[PDB]
Amino acid sequence: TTVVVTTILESPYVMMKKNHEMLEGNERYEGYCV
Repeated sequence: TTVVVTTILESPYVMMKKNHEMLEGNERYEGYCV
């Protein structure tokens, strides 16, 4: 001398929305875990 949530791309828990290019941040994803 914002909470970082780690997750995995597994359907249907976390998936990339179809239009992720246009989206940033949390909005890029959708699913049960989102």
